[PDB]
Amino acid sequence: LSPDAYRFLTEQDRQLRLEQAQIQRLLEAQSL
Amino acid sequence: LSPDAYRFLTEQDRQLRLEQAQIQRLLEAQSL
Ligand SMILES: [Cl-]
Repeated sequence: LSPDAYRFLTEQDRQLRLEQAQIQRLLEAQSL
Repeated sequence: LSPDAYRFLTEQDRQLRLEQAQIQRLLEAQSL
């Protein structure tokens, strides 16, 4: 990977984790 | 959220986790 691609993938990793956390918060709020 | 939205977002969570793992594998393969 180029340095640019490496940087992009590290940023994508953090963003995927943030999206997971947001989804988890929404799902956990759905009281039955 | 509707039950359908709960199901959909749970599936999106699974996909995000898989994509994150694939990106991590690519990052861990890098070399100086
Ligand atoms: Cl949370």
